[PDB]
Amino acid sequence: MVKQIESKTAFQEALDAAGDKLVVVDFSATWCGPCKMIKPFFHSLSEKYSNVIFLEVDVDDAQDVASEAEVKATPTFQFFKKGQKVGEFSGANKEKLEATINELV
Repeated sequence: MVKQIESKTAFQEALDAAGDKLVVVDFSATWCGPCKMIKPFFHSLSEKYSNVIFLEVDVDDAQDVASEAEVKATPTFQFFKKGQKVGEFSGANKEKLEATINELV
């Protein structure tokens, strides 16, 4: 499914429960409108790819984790694995997520 990150504490334990499988992340903005209409797409992958771990960070409630990756352009997606960043990109191209997932699949 998905997991809402409230701070960096849950972010670390999240990568711990992931183990070694892929772990994508979704940095959106609730206070924002357009950067919010793209959540039914990312969260939809949760049930389409039960073999992948999807997270959900809020640059307003979890601004602590957003400052780590320095996200200055939402929405943004990051590819983490074994707790190591291996890929990432920013852009409201929800369709790109498909070709991207087949990148580090």
